Amino acid sequence: YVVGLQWMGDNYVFIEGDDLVFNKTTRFSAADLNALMPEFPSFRTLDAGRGLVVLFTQGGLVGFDMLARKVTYLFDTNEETASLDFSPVGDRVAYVRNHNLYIARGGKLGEGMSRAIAVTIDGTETLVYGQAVHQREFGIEKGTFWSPKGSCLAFYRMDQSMVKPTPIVDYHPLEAESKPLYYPMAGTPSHHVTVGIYHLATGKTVYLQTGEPKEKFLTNLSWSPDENILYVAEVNRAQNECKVNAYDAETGRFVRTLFVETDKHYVEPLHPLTFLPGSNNQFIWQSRRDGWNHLYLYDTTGRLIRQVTKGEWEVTNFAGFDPKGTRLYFESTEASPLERHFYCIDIKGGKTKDLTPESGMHRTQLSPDGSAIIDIFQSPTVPRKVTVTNIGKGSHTLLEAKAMPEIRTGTIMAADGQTPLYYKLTMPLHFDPAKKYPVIVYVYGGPHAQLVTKTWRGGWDIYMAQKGYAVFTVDSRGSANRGAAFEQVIHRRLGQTEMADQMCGVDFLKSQSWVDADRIGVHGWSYGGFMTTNLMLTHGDVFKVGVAGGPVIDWNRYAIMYGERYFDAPQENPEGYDAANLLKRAGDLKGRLMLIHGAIDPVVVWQHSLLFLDACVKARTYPDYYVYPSHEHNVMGPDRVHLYETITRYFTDHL
Amino acid sequence: YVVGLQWMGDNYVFIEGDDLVFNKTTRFSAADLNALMPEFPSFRTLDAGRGLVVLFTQGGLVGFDMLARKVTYLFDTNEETASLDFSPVGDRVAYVRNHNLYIARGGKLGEGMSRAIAVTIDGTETLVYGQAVHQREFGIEKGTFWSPKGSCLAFYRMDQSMVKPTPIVDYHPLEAESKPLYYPMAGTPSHHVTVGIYHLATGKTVYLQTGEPKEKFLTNLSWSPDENILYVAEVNRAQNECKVNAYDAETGRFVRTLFVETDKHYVEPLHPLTFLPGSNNQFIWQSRRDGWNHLYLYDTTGRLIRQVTKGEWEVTNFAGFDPKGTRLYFESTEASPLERHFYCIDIKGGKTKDLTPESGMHRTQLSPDGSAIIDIFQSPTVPRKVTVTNIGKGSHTLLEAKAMPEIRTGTIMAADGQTPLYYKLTMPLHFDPAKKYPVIVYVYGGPHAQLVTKTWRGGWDIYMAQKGYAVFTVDSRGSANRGAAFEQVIHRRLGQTEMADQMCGVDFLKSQSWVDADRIGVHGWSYGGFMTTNLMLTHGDVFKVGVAGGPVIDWNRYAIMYGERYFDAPQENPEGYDAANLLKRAGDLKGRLMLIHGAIDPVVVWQHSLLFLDACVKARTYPDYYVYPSHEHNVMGPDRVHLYETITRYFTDHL
Repeated sequence: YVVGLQWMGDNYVFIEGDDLVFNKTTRFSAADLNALMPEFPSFRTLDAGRGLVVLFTQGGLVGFDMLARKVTYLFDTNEETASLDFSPVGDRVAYVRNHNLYIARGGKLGEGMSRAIAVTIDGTETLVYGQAVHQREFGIEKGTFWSPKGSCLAFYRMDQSMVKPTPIVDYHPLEAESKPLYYPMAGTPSHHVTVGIYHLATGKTVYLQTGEPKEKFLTNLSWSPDENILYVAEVNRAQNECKVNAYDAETGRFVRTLFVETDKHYVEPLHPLTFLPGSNNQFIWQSRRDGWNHLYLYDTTGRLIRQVTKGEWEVTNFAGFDPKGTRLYFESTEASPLERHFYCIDIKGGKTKDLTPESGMHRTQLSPDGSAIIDIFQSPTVPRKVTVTNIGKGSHTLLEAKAMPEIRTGTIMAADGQTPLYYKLTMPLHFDPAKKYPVIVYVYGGPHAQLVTKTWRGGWDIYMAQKGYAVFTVDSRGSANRGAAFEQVIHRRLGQTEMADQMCGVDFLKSQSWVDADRIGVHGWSYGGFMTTNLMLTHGDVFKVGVAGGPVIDWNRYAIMYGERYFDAPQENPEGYDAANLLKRAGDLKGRLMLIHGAIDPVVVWQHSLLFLDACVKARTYPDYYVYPSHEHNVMGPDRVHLYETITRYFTDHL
Repeated sequence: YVVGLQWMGDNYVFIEGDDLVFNKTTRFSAADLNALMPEFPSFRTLDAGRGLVVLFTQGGLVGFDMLARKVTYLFDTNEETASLDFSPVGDRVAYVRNHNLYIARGGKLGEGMSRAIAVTIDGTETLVYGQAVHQREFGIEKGTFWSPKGSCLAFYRMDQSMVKPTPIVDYHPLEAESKPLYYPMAGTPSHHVTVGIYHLATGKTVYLQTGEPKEKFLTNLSWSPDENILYVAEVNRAQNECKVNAYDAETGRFVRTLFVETDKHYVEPLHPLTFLPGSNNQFIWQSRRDGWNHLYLYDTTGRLIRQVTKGEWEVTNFAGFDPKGTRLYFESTEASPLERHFYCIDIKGGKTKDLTPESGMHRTQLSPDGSAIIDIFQSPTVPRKVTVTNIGKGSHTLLEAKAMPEIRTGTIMAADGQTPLYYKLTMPLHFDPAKKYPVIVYVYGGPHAQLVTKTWRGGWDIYMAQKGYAVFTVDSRGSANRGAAFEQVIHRRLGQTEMADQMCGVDFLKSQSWVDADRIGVHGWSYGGFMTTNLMLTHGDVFKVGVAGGPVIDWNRYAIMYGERYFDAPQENPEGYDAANLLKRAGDLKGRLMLIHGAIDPVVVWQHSLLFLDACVKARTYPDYYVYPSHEHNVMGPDRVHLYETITRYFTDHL
């Protein structure tokens, strides 16, 4: 590891416990910095180009210019840190505190402080401001969006007063305390999001006139460079139409629909418009419309200039432009879906140039000037290789790293007999081919994830293998980075294809002489917990033992914005929902299955596993259980040791 | 079984599927009865003397005179059945519906109906009328108390707005729904109960002027025969003082304190004043003041005439008087604490006469005229023997009943080396003395219960024994029907003596050659779940495997009215509470323990077991779990099969 490796101006920078080291060598010490403070530490980089960061300290935030080596501003956000969103000007920060949105202005060293401005005053339990909405679907990670010159702050306003909440119970007080979680379930009334724009110069707020239906999803907010227009990708409840619309930032009025995308199954916008350098009129839009995620060049009237990238592979990260905006830089699966390389392509399209040719996983940062890249590489044979490259040519290696369980990899055919699936197999520690071994299928299988890549490597497979158990994983159809067709086969039919493909994995395991076919188990979390449970109920003669963590059990109880994409609405798809409703098949549990839930899980509500145990009571079947009362969806931190030991012992006891 | 065996007038009565049979023989058929209905079934007897019952039917209640064979009244209680309390006059019924107390008047066959009267109108979530209060401690089972001539209805009013509630979550709706349970925990603010009296003739309500502290416990409401005075046994928060006070029923004014009882540890009134036949001036009061529950004769000024019963044994049921009120009839432990016999004693005291001399458990009903008794008897050798006796002499036997696991019984010394404890031991099915067997201690050990009596017989011990496991139970000190000294040793020190005595049980088991000393387990529910868990943590080298159902884990989270009696308040007793707080010792769990909870348990809140699992996470120890989301404190009905199989398999898997 090379702590905090990143660009600052035209220098690449990393920490050495005490120093921050710059190269294009200069060195900046924690004591040098400490001397400059008002009253090597951790920081958040605000502006890589300018090397502007913020330092989290006792009594407030200190902005710091690492290139000038000078304090910029002190910020007082009343101890709020989670929702911090600094203006691109660097001298103001937005945050949410006790339900409301505020802007705090930075104070110059010893020039006194100003009281923060309240953008909103009526925030409440059912009226949420400046936070993520739509259950963080559609790439939404926050609810504040500064205009690029800092003149305005756009923000979400989510009225969830029509959403029927779920109790989230804190068991630690003397008497347990419940708080409502406004988690909108499939087929129910959604929340109503609108977008406000607060104009800093006048203190006026205008709301975008997004109109009806009020449930429409307002995603990928993207400001025009000149701050006159705020663009929004609006998605309908069916999730088969996305309209990219322009709104006037001064009045909130609708201006025009630039373009509309539609899909047989679903459209899923995940990334904002990105304007070309120096341009207010041209932008890149990511779209999976042709079956593969690609980069499209548009003007602001909505006219498509050209598809810039194309091929039966997907762009997985858009990194930006050359200064002239004549080239695009991005990460993609072009080399292989099991790999990630960094590429250059002419804005006019045509041939990609792979800038990180070595076979495996590259994670790459383009410098602020667009002239160089930091590259961090790993492969099954290479633990870590850190390169810095002046784009054509001159690569400089900065770092290279050099009984454990054997990992085997390969391909099997999916249940269609045509589609190749990639698998990884962690062999028992000290594996002996003369011996028979139990094996656990570790499954996820849900959209957006891909578990099998050409990496060096959260190590539960290795722990299990150390206890003498092989662990097998296969990326079944439904999984990611293989194009839309490979994913969308699951539409309206969750579990069906996924399980058919996982059984192809089992066919492969049973073809291995060293596999004890009577000692096959299964483990997964979330979609993986749904899959674990579904496989035990559906293939109960095969799967002897399973452990299902935070499992989805009834998709009618999953959040609207995720579940209705892949499954449609419960009213539109009773047959598909019914087939995946594991409560209806609890009587088919004939093996040993432990369900595990964090009690305060806001992703898969606790009710899922509790109702399964309830269904098993009625059906006279006999699962086991563990609850982590202090944890949300996943068990995080040191308690993860307890989790691994609980899961592992369940398998060593019963499988 | 002889279905519904009871007195009606001077006849004893029982059902024969179709007939109701009377003897002093007459027979009354379901078709005879059905012909008399407006528009053999189940009924509730209202007045045994008059043979007046009520029949629960589609569309309302039908009162019926079984001696006259005539319908009395039809009652419309808007489908409320749980809270029904019929006037002793027989023609009105009180009940609680949607928070409020009502009186419905019976309607004579085809004479039309009248609308019920609302006694209260402001009942609410935090203001409870006509229901049990004080967590059903102090013998409180209901919240309505008719005056003996039906002129007035006294009732509880419980303001619980100062009690911090616990969430009880219903998981069955689409989104789970929480309702607050106003369960007042040890050391916290209690609810405020007052007593209203509704006068039927005037429609006026007066409240007793019970005064301060408002938290005082108002128990064992008892009307004077002439309806002028309502007596109340008031208990202080410390539970070491009980004042029996007279209040004027017309005005609610305090009249006088008749007598006060105090105790080093606690006083616990459990039974109402019972007036002598034909007397407004003399009554029997039950009291454990001398160390043993006995019957005391008082006048209404509060002057004690005499202790009527005395001895180192306890009255366990007061059955009533001879018509003249010169004799008392009651059940007691005089023969043996392992037995129950029915006795006569002169009101002047002196020598008891045992009316049911045969060694074992007699359950006896004195006839309305006090001249005869129905007796139902069982012993280890006698399954069921049903006698009817004209009191001296002439006993008439009405019924007598005649590989399973062997049950052994005996005595061991408690940890004091002095006090005898009685045990029962269910031997493995097909027990072989040459063999070694695992054994499970089934423990309760809490106050008010006594698990080892001289009976024929809920059969979990037998099921376990059928799986090859011996089950042992011993009534340790703290348990019931052995006098106050035997019970009160636990005061301020819950678990300590109880466990010392249970370990004497283990010493005894280890002295048996056929006991595998390395395969000892433990199971119990409620106080028994606390004891199971405490024994595993305290004696982890002995108890390999346990299953603890609805367990108390932190006594600070038990209800005030029970916990503060035995433990004092948390602020008064940090050392004792701390020693019993199983959350503090979760790191001592080194065996296999499954905790089981009903999610909607209003007795031991679910939080107890959840916090233990939480404590085990932090302590890195590894319990197992099951939750019955649809069940309260105990699993009832068919689902009890699932429970037994879950508990049994835990032991057959791990012990």
